[PDB]
Parts: sequence; C-alpha cells; structure tokens
Amino acid sequence: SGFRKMAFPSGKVEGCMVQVTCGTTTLNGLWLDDVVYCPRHVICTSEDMLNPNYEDLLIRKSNHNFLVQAGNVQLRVIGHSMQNCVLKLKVDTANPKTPKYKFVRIQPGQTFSVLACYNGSPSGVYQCAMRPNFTIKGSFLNGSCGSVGFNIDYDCVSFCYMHHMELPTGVHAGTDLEGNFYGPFVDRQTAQAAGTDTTITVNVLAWLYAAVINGDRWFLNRFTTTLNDFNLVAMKYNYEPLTQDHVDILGPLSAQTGIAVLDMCASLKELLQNGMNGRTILGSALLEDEFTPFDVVRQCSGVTFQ
Amino acid sequence: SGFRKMAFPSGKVEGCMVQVTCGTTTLNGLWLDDVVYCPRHVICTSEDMLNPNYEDLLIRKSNHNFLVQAGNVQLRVIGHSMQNCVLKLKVDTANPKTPKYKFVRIQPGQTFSVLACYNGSPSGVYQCAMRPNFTIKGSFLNGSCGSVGFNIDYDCVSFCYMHHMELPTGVHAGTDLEGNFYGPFVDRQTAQAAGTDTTITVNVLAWLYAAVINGDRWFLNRFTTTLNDFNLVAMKYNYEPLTQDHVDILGPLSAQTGIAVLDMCASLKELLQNGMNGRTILGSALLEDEFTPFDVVRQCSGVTFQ
Ligand SMILES: O=C(c1cc(=O)[nH]c(=O)[nH]1)N1CCN(c2ccc(Cl)c(Cl)c2)CC1
Ligand SMILES: O=C(c1cc(=O)[nH]c(=O)[nH]1)N1CCN(c2ccc(Cl)c(Cl)c2)CC1
Repeated sequence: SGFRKMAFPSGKVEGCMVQVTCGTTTLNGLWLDDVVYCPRHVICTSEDMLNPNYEDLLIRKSNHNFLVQAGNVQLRVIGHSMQNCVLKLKVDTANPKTPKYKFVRIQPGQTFSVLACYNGSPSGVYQCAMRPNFTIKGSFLNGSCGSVGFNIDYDCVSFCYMHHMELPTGVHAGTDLEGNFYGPFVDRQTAQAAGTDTTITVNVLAWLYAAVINGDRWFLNRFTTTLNDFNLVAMKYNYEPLTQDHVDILGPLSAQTGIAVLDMCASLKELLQNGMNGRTILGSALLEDEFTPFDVVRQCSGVTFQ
Repeated sequence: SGFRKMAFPSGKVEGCMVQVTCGTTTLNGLWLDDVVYCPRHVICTSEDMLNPNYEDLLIRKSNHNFLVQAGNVQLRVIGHSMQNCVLKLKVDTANPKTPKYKFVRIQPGQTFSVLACYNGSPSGVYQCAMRPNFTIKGSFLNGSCGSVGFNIDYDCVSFCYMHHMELPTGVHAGTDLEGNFYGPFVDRQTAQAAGTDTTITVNVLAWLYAAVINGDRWFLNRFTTTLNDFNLVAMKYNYEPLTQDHVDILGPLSAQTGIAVLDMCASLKELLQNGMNGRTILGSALLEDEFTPFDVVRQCSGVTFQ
C-alpha cells in the first residue's frame, strides 16, 4: 500500500544523453543509433535570439562547428539537418546503448517522466503532466535544454518531450521529438504567454479511486449524478468536461473498488462546492490532477518493465 | 525555476537488481561483486513467520535451495551466510555492472530514492524521507521486499535502505545494507507499532527557502525570534526541536536569499499559529518536510553526477 509520485526507471535513457556545443553554447542532446537530436536554438547567438532566421543561421554552419561529447569520447559529426524545431546531427558512431524506442506525440492530461540533465549528465528524474494549456510545470535551471520526457511500455521507451524554454510565469515549453511544439509557442526569445490552465478532471477522479484503494473514504457519499449535471458544476470551477471515453477509461478502477464512476463524480461535486474542511486525501490538502487512470492502476496493481 | 519531488537517476542501481527464490517464496536481491544481498525472511514458510528461528531455518538449507536469476541468466550460489537480518548469497559470477558504491546508515530526516522492484525488475523510482519514528512512507505491493534505497554522491552509489515489511498503519520498515533495522522492529510477522511521528523542522525551513527562491514570498514578515522561543512553539505542534547545527546547515540558503534563519523561523511560527488561510506555497496547501537543505541546494543550483 501507499501512493507516491512515481517516475519510470531512467537507466535506458541515461545512456542516450550527450553534450552538444556550438560556439559558446552548450546544451543536451539525445543520441539514438547514429543521430543526435537537440533543440535548434543551440545555433543562436545573443544577436539572433529575439528573431532568429534558422535557415540562414544553419547554412552558415559546417559539421565541424558542432562538438558532441558522450562522457569523454568525442563523436564526429558527419552531417546535419533541421526537422521543424529540432536539429539532427548525424555522427560516425551508432550508440551501442540505444534502447528499443519510438517517438510519440502525447495529448494534454497524459503524464511522463523527465530526466533533467546538465552538460550531458543526468541530474534527477521526476513525473509531470502535460497541462491543458500545453505547458509543463517542470524544474529546470540554466543548461537544461535538450532534457527529454519519456514513458516505458513493456521494453520500449516512448520519447514524448524535449525541453526548449521557460516562460515568464515559470512554467516550461518544448516539442515532441520530431520538433513540433506543444502549444502555440515558438523558439525565439520573445515574451510569450500560456493560455489559462484547467484542472484535469479524469485524473482527479483516478486519484480519488487511489485514495479509496488505500483506505481514505471520508469523502464518499450515497448520491449519484449525471454526466450533464456534473459537467455543469465542473465548468464553474475550471475543470475539464468529462466525456464518456473518460468514464470507460476509469472502468477498471470502478470495478476494483465497486464504486460507480458517476457515484465518484457526486463525491467530487461535493468537494468542489464545500472544500475539504482541513481534511486531507492521500496526504494532500488539494485535489491532485497529475495521475492518470493508468498511473493509478500501475501503482496500485504492480506492473514492471523489461 | 520550478520545484519538484526529484529522485536520483536510477540506472546504476537497475543493473544490480536480481530475483531470489527459496522454495515457493520469491523477492528481490541486490547483486554487487559476487554477493547477492536480500532479506533473510525469504527462508521462511507460512509456519515460520509468527516466530521464526533463523539459525535453525538456515542450517536446514543448502546452496541449491536458492535460485538467483539476473534476467534470463541463472547465477550459481556457492555459499551463503547471514549478517543480522540480511542474507548474503555468494555467487560464481561477479556482477560486471557493479558501480562504485558504499553502504551508509542514515539518520532520521535524511532523504533517499527508492527503486521499487518486482521479480527482479525495476518498476518505478520515487523520493522519500526516513521519518523520526524510523518508518518510511513508501509505495510497495506484494513482491516488493528487497527493493533498495540509495543516494548518489559524485560517482558513488550510497545504499542506505533495504525493504522488509509493511506495518499495519500502511507505512514501511526495513534495514540498512548490513541488516540492522531502522527503529525497534524485527522481521517476524507479529503486529508491531511505530512510535508517534513528528514533523522534520529543518526540512520545512529548507522548503520555505526554496519557496522564496521561486518567488513565493507572501509568508515572510519583519519579525525575528530566538531559538528558544521558536522551540517552545514548535514542541506544541509536534515539530522536532531546532538545533544550532540545523541553523548552520541552512547557512548557504540564508546567504543566497538574504533572509536570516531566525527570521525564517519567525515566519514558520506564524504559519503554525495561524494556518495558511487557503493559500499555497510551491503548490502545496500543507507544510512539506521531505526536502533536506541539500535537496534544495541541489535542485535550486543544479548539481549533476558521474
Ligand atoms: O538553459 C536555459 C533554461 C531553461 C529553463 O527551463 N530554465 C532556465 O532558467 N534556463 N535557457 C533559457 C532558454 N534559452 C534559449 C536560447 C535561445 C532561444 Cl531562441 C530560446 Cl527560445 C531559448 C536557452 C538557455
Ligand atoms: O511483499 C510483501 C509486501 C511488502 C510491502 O511493503 N507491502 C505489501 O503489501 N507486501 N510481503 C509482506 C511481508 N512479508 C513477510 C514475510 C515474512 C516475514 Cl518474517 C516478514 Cl517480517 C514479512 C513478505 C511479503
């Protein structure tokens, strides 16, 4: 029993991180087979950042302007190209630690682990969610660009995020591994604003089911509601609307605890309208929305990886 | 910027986990050089658990009653012995992935990362603190015994915890890697109770400094207090007393923010006496005590590992 913010084991990703330097700028890269992936803004200088023209900046570089290091070894760059907002550096050596992997573009509400890195070296791992406004609430300092987010499915690493920048509100923005930003952001040092964020309802319900599984039941009641009555109250508190697909996703947790989804929705309705009265759920005094239904199942039923 | 519950990268530990079976009982082991370390209760059957006599139970076993698997490979056990509450299984092959390591017995209030494992396979990583009552608030299911806790210092893995059991309150108890329990527990399936827990004051203050570093300042005030006046109020709320060594430990965070420790103590005094008024700090509505001063520095100044 117990319930923690649990990240995936990071070892398969640690062996893919490298350091990329172009000029006086150093950040992290991801080395898979014989390609190093990194944010294209590594090629900017201070003069370029407010409004870079990346096609111009790249035509002015050659292979030897890029220094790639994996620990002590230097990797010889033998070609370069740009895909959307990522740079792809072809190197002369295939990474012998390349895991089975794929690239996935995730949707808002999904969770992933971040391996935060500096100078090509892993510093720490943590779990976060992609917010509805396509930012993440990360923890990143100077030098962290190029750190990646991932999930593990069986034996396969699904890369879903590469870190590019911090916004003025202190939250973070980046791309999938094909270089497409999540959200309406661009890789220039202009001032950009994230849209208003909402609470991820299906995740809050998954976490209430985790609470029940761990013996925290004080918030339950005998009422029920309809999807339409619930969504009317949720909109007033800036919660995402609940769909029938969400209800079906929660099926396994409803079955395991014997509490119907629409009954759990009635409890959540009461908690939105009356607050928690200085009581806690799973050790929190706020409603938590960065666990998916799959996170809860995984952690309350015990799945491992190869 | 940002602040997360950040674990150490787990890759150096992942390569040390193995599966140990004795009879019908399987749990996890830690394979370092040519020794596998695991909880000694792997040798108990249902008849033994209420009151095992481990010296008797072990004399009745031979090397071949122990099945050790590292993935697909089976390791041949060529000797066995007991140290306190851990079993040490000598095997015929030295683990080629053995990191630089040491064994440390930690003190209450310190933090570490846990690599939760099932059947020798890593399932997830999370950060926890050793509580003042020598339990940890973990997340562990059936099959998790033998999972380890660790820190990383430069290039060295410091192992500090091996998981042995869950107590009736849902919290967890285990040993250092020389087999000595933390706290007054024993490895028999009797009912054992943990002592009353307290809040780790020096960690709460470290987390308030992290808040200031990230722009959350609403709780600050101009007052100050003395160590003796603070400790009088803290005892009333079940907070650990603050010592001069704690004050000195917080030195680097005091310097970086310009707020004296005893000024921060005056703010904490007000928060204990008046509550948080439905305001939050770093995204929490409770005072958080599982970050040490070193955790905060590491995360708000950017240290990596080799
Ligand atoms: O290393 C960090 C960083 C990341 C973070 O998350 N937090 C933090 O404090 N620093 N930066 C800030 C972003 N920068 C940058 C350069 C050129 C362009 Cl064109 C763009 Cl868009 C961004 C690179 C260096
Ligand atoms: O695998 C878990 C487990 C661990 C956990 O943390 N949570 C959970 O639900 N299950 N167990 C429970 C403890 N058990 C045990 C056997 C013999 C002795 Cl003599 C003792 Cl002391 C303990 C081994 C199997």
